[PDB]
Amino acid sequence: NKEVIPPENFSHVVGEIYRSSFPRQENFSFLHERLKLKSILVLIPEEYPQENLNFLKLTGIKLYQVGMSGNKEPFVNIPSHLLTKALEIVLNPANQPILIHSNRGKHRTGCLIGCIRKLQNWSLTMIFDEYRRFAFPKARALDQQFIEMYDDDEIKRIASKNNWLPLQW
Repeated sequence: NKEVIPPENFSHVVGEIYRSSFPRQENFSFLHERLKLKSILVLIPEEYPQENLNFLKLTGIKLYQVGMSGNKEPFVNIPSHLLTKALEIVLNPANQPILIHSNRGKHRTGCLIGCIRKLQNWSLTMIFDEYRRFAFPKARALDQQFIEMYDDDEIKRIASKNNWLPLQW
């Protein structure tokens, strides 16, 4: 009955899929004793810090990485095959409970989650409202364009042979 601290911009998406910002040491208790994650997908091209990697080795949580550019270019591009690979990681039940996070859990996390919502056949209005609720104040229209233009037919076929879709609550 001790004090636990969830990460900033932490939320549940669907089933055993969660979102957060980059976790700190005070969030480790929340990640292990209450969520009991089995893997975490990070969306940074930089190397994962050593203090977090030691905690992942302490718990047995496998680290997945799909490196997405923050800007590295004038504003900005994120490819669709990286989203497809991250979707293959998050929709696979052998990796759940899984936590998707980025530097702040707003842009890289929110676009993959918006395409997760596109897999749930949500209206684009609610997908964009969730994106802007988590990405406020620096909500970018290019991420919404990336969600709107993402072709998910390959990932729907992959989810249909491996029986990953529908996403259960």
